Amino acid sequence: WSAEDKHKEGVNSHLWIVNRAIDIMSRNTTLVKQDRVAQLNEWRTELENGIYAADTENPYYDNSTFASHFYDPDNGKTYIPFAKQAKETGAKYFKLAGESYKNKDMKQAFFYLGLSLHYLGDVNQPMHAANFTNLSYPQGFHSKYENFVDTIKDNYKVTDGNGYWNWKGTNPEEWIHGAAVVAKQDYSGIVNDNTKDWFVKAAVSQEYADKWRAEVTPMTGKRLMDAQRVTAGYIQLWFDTYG
Ligand SMILES: [Zn+2]
Ligand SMILES: [Zn+2]
Ligand SMILES: [Zn+2]
Repeated sequence: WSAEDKHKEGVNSHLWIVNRAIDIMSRNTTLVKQDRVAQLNEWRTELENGIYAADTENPYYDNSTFASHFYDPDNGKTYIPFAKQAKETGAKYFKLAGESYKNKDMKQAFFYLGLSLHYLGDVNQPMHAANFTNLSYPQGFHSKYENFVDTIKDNYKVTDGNGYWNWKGTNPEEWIHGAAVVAKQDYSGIVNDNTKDWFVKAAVSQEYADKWRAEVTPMTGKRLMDAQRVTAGYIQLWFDTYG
């Protein structure tokens, strides 16, 4: 997903997902300790720095190849042979964040938490879970899709307090892997012969431009909502583990 702006949701689908996940936690009055949300907000600058750093600097964005932002659950690999993937990377920062948190280094903690949440968010993007890059056929579709997502994401907010609490075990890798599995299952709802043909025709046809966008909207809605619920449960796990 996009993360074009550091502290605004406008063109930062990642921040939006996290914010909506936090809202889910706030809406839950039965199992969530609201002081957790208070801490996330207290150290929001650092949290957001982390979410934004993933796509903008080393080592997080792997020299602009973003290799660590992909993870295919069936073979456990990213799109570049031998490169680190999103499961191990997201878990890495989940733990670093936790250790810092326990050592009372809050800025370090939430900065790393932000990074981890970013990686978890990415595996929820079907293309990231299927190693479909902006270079994959049809080339350019990946970027155009994520930009389009920002224009409609606000129409898919989860409005209840039902995050996926204890969705997977205590291992963050299981959560990242699990989210990727579901995302890959939904891949064909975004990338298929129809969307590929229409995207290509969009080059010289406004009709087809609106066509593929409409076509990928329903599944995009599903992915955004799933991403919010999973992220909410992941954050809850983090606090349960290190708090
Ligand atoms: Zn992303
Ligand atoms: Zn992407
Ligand atoms: Zn990313």
